[PDB]
Amino acid sequence: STLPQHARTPLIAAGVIGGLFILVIVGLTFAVYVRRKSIKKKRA
Amino acid sequence: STLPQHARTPLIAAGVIGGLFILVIVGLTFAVYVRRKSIKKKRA
Repeated sequence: STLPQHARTPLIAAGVIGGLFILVIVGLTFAVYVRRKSIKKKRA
Repeated sequence: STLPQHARTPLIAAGVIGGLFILVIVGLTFAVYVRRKSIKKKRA
């Protein structure tokens, strides 16, 4: 019915933040894990 | 600082939901995009 004190947009905010942050870790984790394999691998 | 009228746990909730949902799409999108490449490729 009524509204809280000063609820701007926490719900939605957290939503976009979670998806981004979560993706930041996973994404980087992938690019990092792979890089660990590349270490000046000579091949003639 | 304080809490709204009666908000159980929307903030945190949305957080976990976003990361999961967002991950669901991205994850599947990857497994799907790749599958599009595999079309019963015979190799003897």
